Amino acid sequence: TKAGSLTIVGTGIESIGQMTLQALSYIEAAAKVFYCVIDPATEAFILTKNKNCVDLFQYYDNGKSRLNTYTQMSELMVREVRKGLDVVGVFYGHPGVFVNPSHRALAIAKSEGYRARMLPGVSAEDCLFADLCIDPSNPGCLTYEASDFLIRDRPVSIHSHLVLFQVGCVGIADFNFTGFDNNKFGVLVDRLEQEYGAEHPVVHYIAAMMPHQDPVTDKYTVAQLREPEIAKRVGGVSTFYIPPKARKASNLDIIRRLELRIYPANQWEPDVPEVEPYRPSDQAAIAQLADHAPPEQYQPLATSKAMSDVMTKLALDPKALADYKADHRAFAQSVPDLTPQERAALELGDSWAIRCAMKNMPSSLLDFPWVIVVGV
Amino acid sequence: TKAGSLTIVGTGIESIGQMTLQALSYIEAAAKVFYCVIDPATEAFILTKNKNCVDLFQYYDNGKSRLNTYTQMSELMVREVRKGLDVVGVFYGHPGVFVNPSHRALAIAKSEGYRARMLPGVSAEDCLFADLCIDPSNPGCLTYEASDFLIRDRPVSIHSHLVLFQVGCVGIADFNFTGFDNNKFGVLVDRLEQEYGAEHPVVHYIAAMMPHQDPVTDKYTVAQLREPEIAKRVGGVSTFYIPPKARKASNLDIIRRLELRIYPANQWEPDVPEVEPYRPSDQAAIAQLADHAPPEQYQPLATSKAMSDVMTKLALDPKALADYKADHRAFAQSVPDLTPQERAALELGDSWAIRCAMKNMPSSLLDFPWVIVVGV
Ligand SMILES: Nc1ncnc2c1ncn2[C@@H]1O[C@H](C[C@@H](N)CC[C@H](N)C(=O)O)[C@@H](O)[C@H]1O
Ligand SMILES: Nc1ncnc2c1ncn2[C@@H]1O[C@H](C[C@@H](N)CC[C@H](N)C(=O)O)[C@@H](O)[C@H]1O
Repeated sequence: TKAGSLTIVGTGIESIGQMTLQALSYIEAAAKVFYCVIDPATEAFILTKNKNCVDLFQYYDNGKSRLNTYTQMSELMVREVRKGLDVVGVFYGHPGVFVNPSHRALAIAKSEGYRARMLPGVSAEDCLFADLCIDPSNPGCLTYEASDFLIRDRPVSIHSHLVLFQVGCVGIADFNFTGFDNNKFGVLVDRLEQEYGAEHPVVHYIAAMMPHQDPVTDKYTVAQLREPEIAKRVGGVSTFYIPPKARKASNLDIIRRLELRIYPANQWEPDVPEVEPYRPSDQAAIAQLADHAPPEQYQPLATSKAMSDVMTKLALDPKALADYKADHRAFAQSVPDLTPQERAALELGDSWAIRCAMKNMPSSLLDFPWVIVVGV
Repeated sequence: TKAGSLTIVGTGIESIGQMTLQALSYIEAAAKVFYCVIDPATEAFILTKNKNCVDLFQYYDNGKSRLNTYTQMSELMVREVRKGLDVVGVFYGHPGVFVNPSHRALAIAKSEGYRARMLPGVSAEDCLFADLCIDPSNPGCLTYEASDFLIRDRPVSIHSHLVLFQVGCVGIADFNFTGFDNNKFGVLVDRLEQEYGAEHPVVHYIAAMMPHQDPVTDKYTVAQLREPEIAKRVGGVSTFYIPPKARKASNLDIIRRLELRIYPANQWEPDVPEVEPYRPSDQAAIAQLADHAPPEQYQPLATSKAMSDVMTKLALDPKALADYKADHRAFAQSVPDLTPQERAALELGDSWAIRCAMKNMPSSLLDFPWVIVVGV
């Protein structure tokens, strides 16, 4: 192994709260931290968690090519891992969703034979689903960088979700601290008008970045986007959501090969029918709650404090994880108050072992996770 | 206002660590918690954080329609909010990404005039980007439910990312505790063979669910998926990633209207060229680091412990947030050790105010966030 490592983590979109527990812990454990966040509470929070932090935001500048900024961000990180330190990069939202420097820095680090990992985080698209009450599954989701969408004239699906990032800097390769002059926005408004028509809805989406703020979820027509006062509101943290125009009919060849509207309807879709919550199926399913008992093959949790504790520290304590990863058996034996089954399950590391150790597994089942929460 | 509320939060995919700080805090604050998670460490962790929890997983059953399960899950939650309690639903990953019961339960609750919110979380798609080292921006991302993809014969873009959820239960509307017999998987393998050809790569992706485990990132050909031993490995937590076959050429009409390969290349793309990290642009940008000083319009953090504290509790303490949301001024005045500017910025709640209170704003700038981290 070569000394030094790079881990890139996210903070989520909304200030502090949308940081994951493993992001925070890796930040605490890092030798050097490099961060690029928008809001200052998040920044100040980060600075309390590690002493050796560097704000990457200072490598932006007026008129300066973002590509140069990204090279610089990524070089600054890889330099400290060549020195043998464990360095953590931090980017708002999800650190790999519309982010050049993370992918760049990890790819460089792995080519030189350093351990490199990205930990996922809550993206602005994630926030979009939550705030606009839509699900990517229904009826599919297409996601593009607004400029890339235009330059490679990427195809659109009228019967699916369309999400467009960086609508506030169409064609702009550089930066400005007072914001962009998004003067080529009308080119995008032309493209959407072509594909969706002038009265198709467009949702201007900006997720709250502070806990007390409401998101922006404003609905305009495509034509409205050309109005100067409306386009003015589109900025650097603007995302567009373009709902489907219609529902696509089901294929009859396929339904037969497989031998075969869910509430609620997508409210942003223009001509949605009202969908009923309590149809007969729903009525019947609900009546069954009265006498409902857990199926035979259901596995109730049956664990101990010692076991839940050790499984928590493995997830929250990167040091504990490193010891366990180095030797399952030695680690297992040294953790106190474990039953022989708990201690055995840690020794294997097996998902099955750990489920059997932590759950009251029924005989039927004994002789593999299955939790599907969407149906089409 | 009507008493009672519903908040749906996520736990992320990897056990405990991928839960966000605001998810955890709402779980702690809730009157009643209903959860649907895969792994038992996450479950046990949740049970330590609130006393009144109900496992929703017991409303699945062999042969039982998932739609009935989802109606039941959602009804159980809305029932407790009709009783006037503040109830939190918990679903693994992102609670609104391929999840019927969350959207269903919130839509019912809002139609009856109860406060209803979804908080986003780390999806399996989020984990995919991180583990497979890809970025949705480059070169766009299409995401479908595998059965929906077939039934509505949804169009594919050969020049973009394709992500397919629920590849392990093609056409299966029901549940089984010992896993699905995914016997109509060959229908999907036919569709992919049609659109991509028999030697196009397909990545079988399963994110580690436990901190010590490695993800599955196995690359098969489309033809290989028909081999019984290979299709056997596809399960309930399987996702497919289908890379682009080629790069789409740039539109010349559009580049002119806008008056106009980034390292690293997508390693899963079949015929990728090798991309250079240190081209001249990169060389030059890096040399500028030696004499680099923060631009004039850069705003260094300049805050106080009292201010960072209060901004942290607003994000981590839903009670503190509720008081602040009820009256900015009263709340601001009652928090100790705030400077007049800090205390004034809280009073307004304004993003600008709070940035000015927490950062040393340069004169130039004084007279609006802009943090774009991808370039095309
Ligand atoms: N608060 C927000 N609301 C909506 N979209 C946002 C927000 N912040 C960032 N974005 C989107 O993300 C783009 C900036 C990206 N370079 C970074 C995205 C970030 N990594 C994420 O996880 O979402 C912006 O142009 C927006 O399209
Ligand atoms: N560990 C995992 N690795 C890869 N994909 C997964 C994993 N767990 C769940 N999934 C995907 O999610 C589907 C189940 C969905 N109903 C729930 C998705 C979940 N809400 C999320 O945020 O990803 C599975 O069929 C997979 O396609």
